[PDB]
Amino acid sequence: GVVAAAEKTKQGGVLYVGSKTKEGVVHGVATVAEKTKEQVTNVGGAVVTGVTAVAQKTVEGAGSIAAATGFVK
Amino acid sequence: GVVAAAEKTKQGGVLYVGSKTKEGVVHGVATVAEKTKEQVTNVGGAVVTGVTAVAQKTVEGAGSIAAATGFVK
Amino acid sequence: GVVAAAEKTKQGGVLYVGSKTKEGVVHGVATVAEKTKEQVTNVGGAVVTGVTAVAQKTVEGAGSIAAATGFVK
Amino acid sequence: GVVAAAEKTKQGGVLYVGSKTKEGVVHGVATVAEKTKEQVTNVGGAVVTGVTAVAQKTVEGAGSIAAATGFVK
Amino acid sequence: GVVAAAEKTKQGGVLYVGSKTKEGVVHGVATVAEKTKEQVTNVGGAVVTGVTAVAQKTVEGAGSIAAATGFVK
Amino acid sequence: GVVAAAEKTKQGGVLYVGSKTKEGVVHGVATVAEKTKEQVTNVGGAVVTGVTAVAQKTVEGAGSIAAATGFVK
Amino acid sequence: GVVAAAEKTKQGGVLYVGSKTKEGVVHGVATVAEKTKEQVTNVGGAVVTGVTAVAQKTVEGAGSIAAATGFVK
Amino acid sequence: GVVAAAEKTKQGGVLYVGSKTKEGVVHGVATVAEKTKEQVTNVGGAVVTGVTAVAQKTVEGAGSIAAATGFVK
Amino acid sequence: GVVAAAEKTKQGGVLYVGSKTKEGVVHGVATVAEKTKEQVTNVGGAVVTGVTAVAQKTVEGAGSIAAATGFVK
Amino acid sequence: GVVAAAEKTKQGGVLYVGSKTKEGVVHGVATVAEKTKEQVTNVGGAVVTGVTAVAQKTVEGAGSIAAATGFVK
Amino acid sequence: GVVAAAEKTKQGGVLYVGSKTKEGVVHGVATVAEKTKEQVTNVGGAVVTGVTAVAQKTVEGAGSIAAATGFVK
Amino acid sequence: GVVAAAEKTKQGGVLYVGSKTKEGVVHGVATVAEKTKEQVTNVGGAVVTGVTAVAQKTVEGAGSIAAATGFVK
Repeated sequence: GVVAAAEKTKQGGVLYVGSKTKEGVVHGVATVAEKTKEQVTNVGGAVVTGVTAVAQKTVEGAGSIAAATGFVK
Repeated sequence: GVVAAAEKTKQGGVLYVGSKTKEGVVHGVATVAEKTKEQVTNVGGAVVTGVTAVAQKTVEGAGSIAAATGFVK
Repeated sequence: GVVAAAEKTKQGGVLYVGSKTKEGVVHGVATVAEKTKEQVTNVGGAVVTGVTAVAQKTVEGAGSIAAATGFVK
Repeated sequence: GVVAAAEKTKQGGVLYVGSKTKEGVVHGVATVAEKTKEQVTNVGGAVVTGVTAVAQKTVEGAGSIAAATGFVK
Repeated sequence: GVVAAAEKTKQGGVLYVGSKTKEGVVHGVATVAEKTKEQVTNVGGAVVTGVTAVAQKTVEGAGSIAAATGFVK
Repeated sequence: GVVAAAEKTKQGGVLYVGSKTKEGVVHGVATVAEKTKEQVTNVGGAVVTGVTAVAQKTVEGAGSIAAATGFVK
Repeated sequence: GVVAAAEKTKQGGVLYVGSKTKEGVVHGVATVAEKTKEQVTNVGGAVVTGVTAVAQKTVEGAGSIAAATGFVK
Repeated sequence: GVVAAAEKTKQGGVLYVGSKTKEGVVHGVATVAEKTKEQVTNVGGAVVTGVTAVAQKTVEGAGSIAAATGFVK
Repeated sequence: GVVAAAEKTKQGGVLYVGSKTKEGVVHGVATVAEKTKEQVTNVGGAVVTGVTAVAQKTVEGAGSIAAATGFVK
Repeated sequence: GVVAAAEKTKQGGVLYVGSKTKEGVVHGVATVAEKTKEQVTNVGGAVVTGVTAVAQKTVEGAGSIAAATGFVK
Repeated sequence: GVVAAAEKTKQGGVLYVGSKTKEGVVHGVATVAEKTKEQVTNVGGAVVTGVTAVAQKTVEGAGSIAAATGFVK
Repeated sequence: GVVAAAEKTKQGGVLYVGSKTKEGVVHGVATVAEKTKEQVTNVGGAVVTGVTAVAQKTVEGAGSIAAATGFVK
């Protein structure tokens, strides 16, 4: 029994990034496996991958994740 | 039994990014596997992948993910 | 039994990106597998993939994902 | 038993992107597999793939995804 | 029995980053395994991976994660 | 029985980073294993990985993680 | 007084080149100048310019070059 | 007074090159100048310029170059 | 008074090169100058410029160069 | 008075090179100057410039160079 | 008075080089000067410049160089 | 009065080099000067410059160099 819920209610900066680079290799949420059974990936928020990665005010409300795996019984 | 719910109710910046690069290789939510049974990917939020990746005020309301996997019984 | 629901109710910036690059290779939500049974991909939010990837105010209401996989019994 | 629902009710920016590049290869939601049984892809939100990918105010209401896979019994 | 909940209610900076680099290799949430059974990755907050990674005011409300794995009985 | 909850309610800087480098290799939350059973990764907060990694005012509200693993009985 | 002379009298190999490349820029006998008076180029032999440049038994007889420049008196 | 002469009289190999490269920039006999008077280039032999440059038995007879420059008197 | 002469008279190998590279910049007989009077370049022999440069049995007979420059008197 | 002469008379190997590299910058006979009068370059022999530079049995006969410069009187 | 002469008369190896490198910068016969009068470069022999530089049996006969510079009188 | 002469008359090895390196900077016959009058460079023999520099049986006959500089009188 997997349940989830969320509720958001609303009754209503000179950021500078300078990047100079060469030969960038970036892996973000790599999951490397061999001879498994189950692989689960739940993303309820920001995943910002780059060579330049800027996030501003991104994840600002009511997140919920519910996971259940296996249960051989 | 997998249930989910969400509710959003509304009763109603000189950001600068400069990027100079060469030869960019970016993997974001890579999931590499061999000889599995089940692979699940739930994205309820931002996945921003790039060489330049900018996210502003992205995920701002009422997210919900419910996953159940396996259950051999 | 897989159920989901969502409800949104409404009773109603000098962002600059400069990119100079060469030879960009970007993989976003790659899922590489071999000899599996089941592969599920649910996208209820933003997936922004690029060499330049800009997201502004993207995912701002009432998301819901419900997944169930397997159940051999 | 797979059910879903959604309800949206409404009782009613000098963004700049400059891109200069060469030889861009971009894969967005690639799912590579071999010798499987089932492959499911549900997109209820934005999938923005490019060399330049800009998303503004995209996914702003009442999303719902319900998936069930397998069930050998 | 896996349950989760979250509630957010609202009744309502000269940051400078200069980066000069060469040959950057970055792995963020790598999980390398062999001959397993189960792999679970729940992201309810920020995962910012880059060569330059800037996060400002990112995760500012009502996060909840509930996970259960195994249960051979 | 795994439960979680969170509630956020709101009734309402000349930072400088200069980086010059060469050949940066960064691993953030690497988890390397062999011949396991279960691998769980719950991220409810910031994971900022880079060669330059700046976080400002990131995780400022109502986090909750509940995990249960094993239970052979 | 510029004189030249030449006389040739005749009283009568598993070479392998493999080249694999990308983005080749080759300048051979470039002579870049500004605000000059005189520019002389005498070629009495081989000038072999390429990305792959193979010369075999090329310049095998009786070369002569005589040059005189200037002489303001 | 510039004189030259040459006389050739004739009274009559598993070489392997393997090249794999990327982004080759080659300048051979570059002569860069500014605000000069005289520029002389005499080539009586091999000039082999390339990314792969192979010369075999090239310059095998009777070369002669005679140059005189200036002589303001 | 510039004179030259040459005379050639004739009364009549498992070389292996393997090159694997990336980003090669090669300058051979560069002569960089500013505010000069005279520039002379006499080539009576091999000039082999490349990323891979192989010369075999190249300059095998009777070379002669005679140069005179200046002579303001 | 500049004279030269040469005379050649003829009365008639498992070399292995393996190169693996990256980012090669090679200058061979660079002559950098500013505010000069005279620049002379006489090449009567081998000039082999490369990232891989192999010369075998190259300069095997009768070389002669005669140069005179200046002579203001 | 500059004279030169040469005479060659003819009355008629498991060398292994293995190189593995990265970021090679090589200057061979660099001559850097400022505010001069005269610059002379006579090459009558081998100049082998590289990252890998192999010379075998190169300069084996009858070399002669005669230079005279200055002579203000 | 500058004279030179040379005469060559002919009346007729498991060498192993293994190099593994990183970041090599090599200057061979550098001549750095400022506010001079005369610069002379005579090469009648081998100049082998590299990161790996192998010379075998190179300079084996009849070399001669004669230089005269200055002579203000």
